[PDB]
Amino acid sequence: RVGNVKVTGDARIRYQGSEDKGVYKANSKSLTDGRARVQFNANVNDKTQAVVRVKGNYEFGDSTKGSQATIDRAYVDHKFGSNVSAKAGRFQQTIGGGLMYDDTFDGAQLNVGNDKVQVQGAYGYMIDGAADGNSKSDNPSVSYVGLKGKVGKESSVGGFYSRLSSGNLNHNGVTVNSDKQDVYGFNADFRKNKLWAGGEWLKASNVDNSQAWTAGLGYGNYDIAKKGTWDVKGQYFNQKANAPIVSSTWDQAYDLTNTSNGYKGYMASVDYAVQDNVGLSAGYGFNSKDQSGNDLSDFYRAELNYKF
Amino acid sequence: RVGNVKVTGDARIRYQGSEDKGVYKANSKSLTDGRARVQFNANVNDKTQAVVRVKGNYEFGDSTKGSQATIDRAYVDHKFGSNVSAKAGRFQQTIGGGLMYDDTFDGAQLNVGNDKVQVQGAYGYMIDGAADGNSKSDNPSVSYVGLKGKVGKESSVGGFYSRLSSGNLNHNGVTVNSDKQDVYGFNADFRKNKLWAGGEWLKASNVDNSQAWTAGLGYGNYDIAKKGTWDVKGQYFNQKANAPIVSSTWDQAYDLTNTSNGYKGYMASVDYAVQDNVGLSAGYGFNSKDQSGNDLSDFYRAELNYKF
Amino acid sequence: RVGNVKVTGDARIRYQGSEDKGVYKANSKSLTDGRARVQFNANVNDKTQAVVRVKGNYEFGDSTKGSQATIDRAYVDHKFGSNVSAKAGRFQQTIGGGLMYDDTFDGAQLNVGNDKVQVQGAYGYMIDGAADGNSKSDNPSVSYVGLKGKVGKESSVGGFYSRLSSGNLNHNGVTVNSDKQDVYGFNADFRKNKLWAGGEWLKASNVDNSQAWTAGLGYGNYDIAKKGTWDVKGQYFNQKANAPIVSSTWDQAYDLTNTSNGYKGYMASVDYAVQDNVGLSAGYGFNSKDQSGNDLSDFYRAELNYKF
Repeated sequence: RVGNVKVTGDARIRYQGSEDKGVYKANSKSLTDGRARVQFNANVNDKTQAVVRVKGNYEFGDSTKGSQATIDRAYVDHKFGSNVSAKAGRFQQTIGGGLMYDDTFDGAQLNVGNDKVQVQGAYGYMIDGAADGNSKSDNPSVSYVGLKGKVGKESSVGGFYSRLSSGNLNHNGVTVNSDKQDVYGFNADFRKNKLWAGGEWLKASNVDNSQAWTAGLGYGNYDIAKKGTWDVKGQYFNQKANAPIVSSTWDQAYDLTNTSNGYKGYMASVDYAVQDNVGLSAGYGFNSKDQSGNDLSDFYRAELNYKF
Repeated sequence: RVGNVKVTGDARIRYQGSEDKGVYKANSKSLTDGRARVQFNANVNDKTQAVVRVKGNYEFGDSTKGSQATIDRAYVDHKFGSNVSAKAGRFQQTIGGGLMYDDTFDGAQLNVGNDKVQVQGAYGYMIDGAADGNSKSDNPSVSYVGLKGKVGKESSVGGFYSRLSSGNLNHNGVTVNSDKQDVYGFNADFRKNKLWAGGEWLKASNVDNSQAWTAGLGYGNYDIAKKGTWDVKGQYFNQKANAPIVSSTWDQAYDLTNTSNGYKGYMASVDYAVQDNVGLSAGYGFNSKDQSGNDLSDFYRAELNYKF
Repeated sequence: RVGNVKVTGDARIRYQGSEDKGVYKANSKSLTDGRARVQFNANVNDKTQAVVRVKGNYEFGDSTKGSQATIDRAYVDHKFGSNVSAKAGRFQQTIGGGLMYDDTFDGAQLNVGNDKVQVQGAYGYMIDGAADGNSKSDNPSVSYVGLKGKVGKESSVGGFYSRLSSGNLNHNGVTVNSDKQDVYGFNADFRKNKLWAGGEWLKASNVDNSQAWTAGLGYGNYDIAKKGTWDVKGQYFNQKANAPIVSSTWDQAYDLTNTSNGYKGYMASVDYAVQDNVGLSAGYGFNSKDQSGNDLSDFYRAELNYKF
């Protein structure tokens, strides 16, 4: 009865809030929602594997529509030896350290690794974030190349260079057409014992006021599979008005789709594995301001993550 | 290749009809449809489990839209010992004996059992029935507490008290805003040998003409997993105009969404397991009348249930 | 952890193009898309099985909407002995050799085989093709009976007779109501060693200019599960203006929904299994013309199929 497909997944019960209305839910300052994902990992052969993930989001109490299931991921991974790998279809792409974009991606990905230095090249389109709601003609294409070297036993540094074509992006709720963008950046990720010190800087060369950077300190040994593991970190975000932030890997409430004059503030988050494969995560963004000094709304998070 | 997720499901081919048009399908007196559900039961750890169910409904011959898959269930079950259990997310809630509501429920559920007496407390929102099509602000919240005691070896009696906040409910196809409702009720379920005698009574204290009750007799040993098992029962429904019937557990064609002056009539249903995990079910509602004596339309059912 | 359900599926990355715009994508002459399907094969009992398939289509770069998951197949298969089989629900029906229709089908199917001669009878509605977008009342019902005999060790010939009721079909993008149609046809499928020579002819007796036929030659031993297997074939299509072509089993770009005066041209396609359960398929339709001699647009195909 067993085949080549292995079924995994996760469940999440998340709470989001803010001191002002509209940050997470329209005309309100709170949002409680749940997520259920089921992933099918299939072994096509010894060197080829295919991953299909079905995802469903619902809001607690929202019965206007059902929780429609959408194919979040659909891609095939090829292992062309021991150092070369390739992806094609609908997968997850991390542009740089994830500050610019870490979300769904349609296209192809090429990997050339050496266990101490890694080269990744991706060509395709972004799906979520400011790239959401764009047709194929209106969606800018991303030609991304990235370098990642291991500076220590587990610390790593790297950089990237990306090229975005003309397309429509969501700027403060308004889709505007932008010219070509050449986005380059660098990142660092140091991890000594339990201490963590990471940072990332990115900028679009041709667009002014496009600089965005982040930096944070952490301490912990969090692992959702191990009970009792905990983590604490506090990171600072400084992104300008024209900084390309489509779907960031971090949990700040402000990106290109929500801000018209950039974002600048701190965020403290904690993690705790209450049980095995069960983790409690909380976050609190404070001192949120625009690049002109205008105060923004403080935001806070609390979610429960179940892994199976 | 095996993980923590076990895949189950069911399939149904159902036929519904009536002597008048509009009871089941608009502008017609018949409805043939099929249902396919796939459920993923996952063991997060020794004391935590998560259930995700994907459901798809289609009509025989309706090709206007595809059979969109919706996440019917998405919840996590915790076992806090041997007597305390907890649920959270999108699950199934039975308010009382199921006459008032037995369908999808967003919120949290707490269980305290003793193997002879059980206490269940739920807080959240109803999704299907008269609560369908309501946003989070317009969906009334349910604060439900229920008691269930075992009066015999397998017979049981119980009661419940529910509190519904202000919200919009579907009354005869029209969504009207209602004030707070305090719904209380009692039920009995006697099962001696093969004979079954059950009944339920519920009423909203502050709303007049809100009384609803049912009673039925049965005889059989139906079990879909066992071939040759059969069941027959005949039950009578008497629900008034303002009686809260959102999504009843029984198969009467008339509830709050379809009736403007209540429902009152009999219903005879039969069950038969033609094969293992295959069951043939039929039903026939007759003598359907309003609370004022106006005749309603007789309805009849026939479905095939496949379990896997 | 293992149950009665076995999980299979497939993934596809397809490219389609033409010399004229609108053949595959509106206002463009190209279309790159991907497909991911997950099928759940369940054993209800020793003689009953149920199949549920979840399907998701996405376009590379189209982020206007998510890849909604739809239940492509939902049906139950019964084995009433060793020669009689039955299907019910949403399955795949091949009307004749597949030239007229080979796609989703709602209804019931009966099979009576003898390992050398087979009789198949289906009653229901077509879902895809020219039958897409039709409600239950507007969808014509198909009463189909088919005969298939084995003329050689692996060659086979057969025929069919179909009866279509009044209903709406998509004719060149316009849904028109048509009277009853009695469609009959014959087919032949010869397979000697690696050579293949097949053909099919169909016609609606009461509709004029409803004749449609195809013929092709092939050579290969293609099997996606075996690496290195390859196939080549070239087939010719001659279908008239009123010929019923709802969802053909072949890959010609022109059918009843796209053509107003029929289709007539050649098509050469190749297959190659680059890896185990991975296959590369290409096609090229050329010399496309109408039944009046007006030139149509040449089309070409290229897809990658992954099986798991």
